[PDB]
Amino acid sequence: LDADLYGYRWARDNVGQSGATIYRLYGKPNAPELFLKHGKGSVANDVTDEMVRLNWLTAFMPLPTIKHFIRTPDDAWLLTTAIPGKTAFQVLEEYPDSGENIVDALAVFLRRLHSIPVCNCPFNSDRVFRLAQAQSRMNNGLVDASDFDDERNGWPVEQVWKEMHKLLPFSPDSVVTHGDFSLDNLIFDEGKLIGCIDVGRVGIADRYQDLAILWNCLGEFSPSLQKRLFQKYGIDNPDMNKLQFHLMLDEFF
Ligand SMILES: NC[C@H]1O[C@H](O[C@H]2[C@H](O)[C@@H](O[C@H]3O[C@H](CO)[C@@H](O)[C@H](N)[C@H]3O)[C@H](N)C[C@@H]2N)[C@H](O)[C@@H](O)[C@@H]1O
Ligand SMILES: O=C1c2ccccc2-c2n[nH]c3cccc1c23
Repeated sequence: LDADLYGYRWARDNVGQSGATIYRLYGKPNAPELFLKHGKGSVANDVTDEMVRLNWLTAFMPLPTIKHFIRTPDDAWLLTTAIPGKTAFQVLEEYPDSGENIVDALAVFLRRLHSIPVCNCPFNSDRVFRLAQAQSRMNNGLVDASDFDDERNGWPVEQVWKEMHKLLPFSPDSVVTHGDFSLDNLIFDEGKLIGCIDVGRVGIADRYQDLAILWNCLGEFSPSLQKRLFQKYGIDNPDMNKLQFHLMLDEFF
């Protein structure tokens, strides 16, 4: 029973997400901050997808703990503990001189996730799977041509779709990925990167799935920081074709 919510103050958080209602639970005497995600209709499946991934990935990485999860035919409710601290973005903005330490911490953390042996992963998040989702979102008109990257702004959804297809085929690579390795999804506390959130897309895919999203986020701070991500991670010459493909695929989500 969800009655383990008494004494909490409620707030509704718009973190620019897709679908799910996120409630922040705070102000309870000597009780931790909690988050409650609610998905209605098809969004119940997205909240269900996150719950399994949190449940599985917690044996390997630092993530929010599942306190309670409820599923009924149209609704999914996900109650978790919060990861204390600030997003990597908020940290980067407040302390520009910590850029290099943050990027290094992000690359080390991403290497840890990518190092989890694939033989442990029950989720498929590969290009073929994601291209199908991208296609259903384009054909349902759910893709927002407003939130596109600068090099693609003003482009109709179908231009991105056709141009992205010219970058294929590409070399086979498979590691355990986050799916949305952005500056808003990595949590910092007292200089250290303490965990990640928004694990709904976790599964086996190409490492550029995570590398491309973070690299792009770093583009709004410095090209030297974007360069250091690949240098700390350990890639000599970043695959720009793979980088562009993953950046274009993220436009449909
Ligand atoms: N639609 C919902 C999704 O919205 C964001 O993802 C979007 C990015 O924001 C866009 O990129 C822009 O914002 C980045 C900072 O995040 C900037 O670095 C970049 N220069 C900008 O062009 C990108 N083109 C599309 C991508 N789907 C959230 O991260 C994600 O959780 C959420 O699911
Ligand atoms: O949305 C969440 C969130 C959602 C579910 C679980 C934990 C978190 C979480 N932990 N720390 C932060 C900082 C900003 C946003 C969020 C967090």
